[PDB]
Amino acid sequence: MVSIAINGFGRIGRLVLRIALERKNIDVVAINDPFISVDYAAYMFKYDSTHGKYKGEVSHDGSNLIINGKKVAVFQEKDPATLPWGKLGVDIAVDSTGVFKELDSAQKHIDAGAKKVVITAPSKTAPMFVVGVNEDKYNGEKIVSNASCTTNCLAPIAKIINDEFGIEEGLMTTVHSITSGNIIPSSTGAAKAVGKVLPELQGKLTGMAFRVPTTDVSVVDLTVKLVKAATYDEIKAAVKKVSEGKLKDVVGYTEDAVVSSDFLGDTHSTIFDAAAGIQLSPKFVKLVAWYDNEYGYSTRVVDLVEHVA
Amino acid sequence: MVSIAINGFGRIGRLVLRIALERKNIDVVAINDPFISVDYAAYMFKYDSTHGKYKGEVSHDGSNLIINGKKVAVFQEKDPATLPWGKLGVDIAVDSTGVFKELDSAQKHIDAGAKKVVITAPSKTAPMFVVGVNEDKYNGEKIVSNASCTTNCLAPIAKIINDEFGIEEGLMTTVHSITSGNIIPSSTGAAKAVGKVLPELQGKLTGMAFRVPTTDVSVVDLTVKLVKAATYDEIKAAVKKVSEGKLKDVVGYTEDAVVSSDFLGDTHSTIFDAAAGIQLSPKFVKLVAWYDNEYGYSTRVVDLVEHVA
Repeated sequence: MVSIAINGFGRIGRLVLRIALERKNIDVVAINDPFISVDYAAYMFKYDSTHGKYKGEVSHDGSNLIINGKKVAVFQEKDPATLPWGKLGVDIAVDSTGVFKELDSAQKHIDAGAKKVVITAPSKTAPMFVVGVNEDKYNGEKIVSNASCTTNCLAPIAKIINDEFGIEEGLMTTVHSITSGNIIPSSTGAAKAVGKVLPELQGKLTGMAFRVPTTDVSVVDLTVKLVKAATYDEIKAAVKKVSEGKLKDVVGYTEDAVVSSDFLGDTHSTIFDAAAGIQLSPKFVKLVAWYDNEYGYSTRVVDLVEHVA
Repeated sequence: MVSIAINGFGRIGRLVLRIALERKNIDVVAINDPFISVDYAAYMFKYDSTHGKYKGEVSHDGSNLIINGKKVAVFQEKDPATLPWGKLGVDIAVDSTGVFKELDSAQKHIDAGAKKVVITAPSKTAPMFVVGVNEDKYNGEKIVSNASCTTNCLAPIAKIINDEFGIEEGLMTTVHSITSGNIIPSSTGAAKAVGKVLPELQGKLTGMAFRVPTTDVSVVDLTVKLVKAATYDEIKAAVKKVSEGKLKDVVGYTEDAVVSSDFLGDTHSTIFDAAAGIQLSPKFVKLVAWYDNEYGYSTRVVDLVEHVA
């Protein structure tokens, strides 16, 4: 019931396509990428060095991708503005190129005839949304952002903790392998971004990052100062509750001794790790949450697409 | 002047020998390891898969190890109590086996004739000392511990910060490769151990660890709540001063963008990373510090040996 077109056939674009093709109420009408041919696009989608071999059947006709009998238009336009989104009746253009992430730039998909646009990356200007955090604040805007995979791991946890105990302020560290033998620090805006999806925490969270050479699963290390005193059991219970409710598929929860790889391909946005965390005092605790670098995030991009539809 | 025997010929024991052999006032009279022969010990010391090919000349006579002329007796006793420490006039027995780390167990070396014992590992009973934190508090105790490499990295930092701004409480995370494709969480008493060498901080520090498949350099991520407000520059200035003075070789300081491997073989106990840390508010900051898994620690072991002599 919702027509979409995916711009960019990279790790994200391809995974979004895979997920979308499974949504009964979505109809992928096109994909675009100026750096590859239809033949190469078909080959990559089928034998994906990143996401593995596509179980379905794929082929093409030098003009359209044929997935399980479903034809998907393919273009190679370097400027989204020249795309036949209008002629194709594109309700939502999903841009996973990371180059048309602002309002002005992402506007092209609108000019081309696309009703709305969803940016699969954090934006400085477009309104950001995190499923399970503030997708309910969507007020019909035409161009939205889904933030980053890191922010999508942190934000839901920040929400749960702030709603139940309150967060005076927090400092995060994410140990990740987001796109050898080294631990490499860098800055990250993922923590500050939470302030964009949770206005009440604006200016109350920030952090940094350590890149490590591991499989495609990263982790969030959040050290927060609580408003109200709490025991670790109350904190666990608060998260666990949310993981059993409506946000069942977004917020994960475990109490086992895990290894990052255990979550490869997991679709939750964040998986709370009860055992990994530790509390020093009633108002000072370190919380841990895992996240696949792309599966949870990509599943949320499609969720956001259907929500804005 | 100072005669020492080294128990255990593993990673640490061998590095301790290399370093001890270079101290002008240390006389290495023996080593003990029940799991290897003199032939194997010699071959491993010269062709060390962990510390590289030993520069000096090494051979043996089936009884002693011969390094650059200097002769070192070799034994293979499973019970340190049967060792000839008294006969050889051993002043300090360095136990790097991690099997005699308590007062009752380490007591065996004393029973054998050694005047004192230095455990190259944290102990629940033996008093611990960290060069740069509380070695001056040594009071002639006969059995001491040098804590761990993680504690030797964190403690010096904790002291500097506590002395200048005061630490209300802190939570640490160490991303380390301490002895594939996985990030693995686990508990650690390394942070809590700071409370032993800095009683004023008892119960005010703890944390956890993440194991990663990287080279032999780890890092401590310290999120701390300060007593007195401070700017990141005052913090940087405070650590920098200490790294320029008497603790020059214990506390390192840098402001460059680094990768863990840049510190392989570094002998400081800790290298403060100004650029990697980040401050959220006047009394809530995240500090980062690097440490080679063995070089700084093994150097301290010898520093402590000469100090307690």
